[PDB]
Amino acid sequence: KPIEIIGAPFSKGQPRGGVEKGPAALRKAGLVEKLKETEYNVRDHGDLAFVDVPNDSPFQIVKNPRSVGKANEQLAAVVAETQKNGTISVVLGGDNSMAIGSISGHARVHPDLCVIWVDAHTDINTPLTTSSGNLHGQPVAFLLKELKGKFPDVPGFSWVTPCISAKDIVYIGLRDVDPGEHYIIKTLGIKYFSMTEVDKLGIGKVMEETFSYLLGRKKRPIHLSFDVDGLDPVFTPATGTPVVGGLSYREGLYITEEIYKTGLLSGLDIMEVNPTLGKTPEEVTRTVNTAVALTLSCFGTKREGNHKPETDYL
Amino acid sequence: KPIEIIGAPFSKGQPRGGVEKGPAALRKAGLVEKLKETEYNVRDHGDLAFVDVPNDSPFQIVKNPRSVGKANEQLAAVVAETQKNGTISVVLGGDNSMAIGSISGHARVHPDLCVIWVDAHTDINTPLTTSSGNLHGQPVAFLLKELKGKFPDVPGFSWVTPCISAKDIVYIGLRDVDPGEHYIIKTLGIKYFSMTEVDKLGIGKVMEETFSYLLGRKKRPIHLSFDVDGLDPVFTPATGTPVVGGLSYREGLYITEEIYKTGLLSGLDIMEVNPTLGKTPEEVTRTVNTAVALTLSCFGTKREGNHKPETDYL
Amino acid sequence: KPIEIIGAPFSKGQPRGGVEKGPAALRKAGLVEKLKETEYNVRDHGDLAFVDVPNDSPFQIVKNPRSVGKANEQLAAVVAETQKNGTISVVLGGDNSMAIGSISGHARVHPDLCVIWVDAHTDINTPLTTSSGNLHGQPVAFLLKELKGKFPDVPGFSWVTPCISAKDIVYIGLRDVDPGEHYIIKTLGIKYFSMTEVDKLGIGKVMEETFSYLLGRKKRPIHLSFDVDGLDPVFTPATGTPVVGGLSYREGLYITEEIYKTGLLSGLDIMEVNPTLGKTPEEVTRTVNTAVALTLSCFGTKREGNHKPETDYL
Ligand SMILES: [Mn+2]
Ligand SMILES: [Mn+2]
Ligand SMILES: [Mn+2]
Ligand SMILES: [Mn+2]
Ligand SMILES: [Mn+2]
Ligand SMILES: [Mn+2]
Repeated sequence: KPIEIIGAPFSKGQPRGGVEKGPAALRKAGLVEKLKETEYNVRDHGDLAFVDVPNDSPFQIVKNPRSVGKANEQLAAVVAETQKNGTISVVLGGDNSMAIGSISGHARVHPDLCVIWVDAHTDINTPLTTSSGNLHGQPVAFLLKELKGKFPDVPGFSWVTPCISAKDIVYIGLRDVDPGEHYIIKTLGIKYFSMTEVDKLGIGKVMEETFSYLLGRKKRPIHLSFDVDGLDPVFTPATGTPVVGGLSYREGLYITEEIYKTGLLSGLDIMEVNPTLGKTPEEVTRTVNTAVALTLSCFGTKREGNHKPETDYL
Repeated sequence: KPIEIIGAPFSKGQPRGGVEKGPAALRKAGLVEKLKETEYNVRDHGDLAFVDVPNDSPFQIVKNPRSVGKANEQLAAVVAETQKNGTISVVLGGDNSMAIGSISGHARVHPDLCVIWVDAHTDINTPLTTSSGNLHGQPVAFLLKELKGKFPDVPGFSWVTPCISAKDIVYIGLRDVDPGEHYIIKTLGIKYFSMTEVDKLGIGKVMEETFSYLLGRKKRPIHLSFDVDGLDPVFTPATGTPVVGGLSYREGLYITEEIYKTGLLSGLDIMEVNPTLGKTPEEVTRTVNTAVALTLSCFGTKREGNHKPETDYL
Repeated sequence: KPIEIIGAPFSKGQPRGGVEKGPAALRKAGLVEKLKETEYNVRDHGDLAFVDVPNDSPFQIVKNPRSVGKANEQLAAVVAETQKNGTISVVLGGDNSMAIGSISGHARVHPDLCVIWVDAHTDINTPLTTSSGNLHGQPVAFLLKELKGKFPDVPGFSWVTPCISAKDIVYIGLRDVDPGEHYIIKTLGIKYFSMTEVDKLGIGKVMEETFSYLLGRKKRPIHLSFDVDGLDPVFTPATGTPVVGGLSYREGLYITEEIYKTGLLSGLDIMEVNPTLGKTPEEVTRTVNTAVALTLSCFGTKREGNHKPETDYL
């Protein structure tokens, strides 16, 4: 299968500059060279150039609505184009708002896809529930078909068309949810595994259940959106919103290993890696490294070892 | 339900001064302001003033028997008074010897209560088994009805009346027990889950079993005595006796989340937080913070999120 | 049962000097004095003196073949001698190459023994698969009967005689395996539990299964070879090849506790503790300490507590 890496150096989805440096950091750490050594064909598309919208005035509380809106429409066009050529897309964030474009362009080709969202946050705040106007916490609000018409039309997002429903998305790692958000997921009935559920069942049971829930009936493509702040701050500290009590390096790799074994991975997002939020040069390498490990794991790398087929090592 | 915080700035239960600063540290971190934001009514009673007994001579090996004895009789009177007004009591330690008063005053109103003890130690050393004379490691020895008359009468504790039996107390987190103690719990048959049991069954199974064991038949009030050194030193380092291989931040929050879901929480002790034993200013904030989190969790705060009933966030 | 500690201050199995200091560090930390306080009889044999072979030229890629070969033949003679006197042997590494002699001498008395290998590596590289010539990553290649004749005869190992087969060895903790190695274990069908298997089943299930696999039919002696780098670098950092995502202090103590409960422990290796690779004096004490804890756990020490039989502590 072919792989294409698409860099999205965007940070207008939140107040913390530096996230747009994520893609460069992940390459510097050799992400693309390490993927070539797997069983997949890899091509690096490069970084999209995002045009900054002049006089992008705030729409009520939301900030940079036109800049974030345009950025995502441009990304969505690239993802669909590549998805079309029969290739698995790999999106390197900046901030989580880029999830809008990524999933949108993906669904245009595979409208029957399912989303697995690993994050410490649900990011399902609408333009009216948000205490802040940062769009990195509203990504899933622009994608749900059960939320369409539940909030005004934001300047720059007219092109967006709800592509997935509450029943097509499972959350793993939740531990810092806002009131309005916890309301939306209880109301719409979204399947989720917060940290208490992981603690209760174990990572194994969790993955065994998210699959039967999504792939139980039909076998459809999988889009994995991975917010680096889903793992515990001790593992991925260089991020804008770290929260204690997260998934461990081991649990993170287990998820991806199980997702690889399905053979259905079609889309991937490595979001929120902010190289500038490292307290020490090493806290940044730690973050960059585990993110790289999570991507290599998604494409074949196992902890038990790997060896080439038809080669007699003895 | 109403909540009342009672501060017990006492440290005579052991040689390490500084524990009496625990209550002040927990307030400074905003414990009381954060509880008001829950669904409970909160009132801060303040800190009890403990009269130091002059010429409090050692009773054989035990130290400060009259000072610790008086301190606890004074606490027991406050707890019963507040328990009486139909309020859940929240005791902020100093040292673990204050468990005596806390549980005593509690049982006077609810003689049919059960105790869940989270700690790395059993603290069931009697005045004769103790290698040290510190009374913070003898709290549960003054409360058991199966131990009454098994050790002389210590000056200052004549008012104490055994209020619970071996079958009414479950230990979770045990990993540093003395020989004499491990004997007393095997003899009296106390239900316990040491770290090996947690590792074997998982935090979920552990809680599922402590409940059926205690609440299986009758539904009685629950008294949670939480010794901060039950969590691993990496999470709660500012304590007098840290021991590697403890419960994790996640497991700690799971316990309380399950205890909240019962609706039976009637008493609470946050013991052994010693602000002065922090190697760095941050090791102390880490300890204070997780302790605060454990108390908010006990009263409704969930990791999956919380939202106010009857409010339409959409 | 009697115990005999044998020190193997050897480091020729790899490029990192300092490992030969392991045995001294573990004694300094009081390993022998703490074992005497258990229910076992302990005798300290001392450290073997290893003669350095002059002009020990490299055999193709392998380094120090004659020095490592001789060292192990000398160790195997001591282990068999002591095993013969009906005593459990305890080998204190240097490097993992000393596993050759240790297991060899052991099997000479108990040819029906089984091996439990706790390590982050399989160390089953043959003289032809190794990317490096270091023999610490080839120990298991000189012991398997299914590999005999699959690689030339290395100078210094003519005395070695394959003593165990693929079906008699279980690996726990794998997470950094070379291609050729992962090939050998898939081909020969070696039973293993890498980190993903531990994550999936839990330490309890893992131990429950390694036992039924090995002791299911016949009850045979157990040889536990423990490579300190099997535990996560946060617990045992002073080692030549640390790898993130390992077993925890708790899991490590659980394994040994279960192994003790079998009553079949006959051999023990505490390998790869390198006192000189500590970044700080404390990273070395942390390593030394957990290793000491693992050995005391192997011989009776439980986390739930221990008390002497026939003594009435009340
Ligand atoms: Mn997030
Ligand atoms: Mn997110
Ligand atoms: Mn205590
Ligand atoms: Mn304690
Ligand atoms: Mn090894
Ligand atoms: Mn190793």
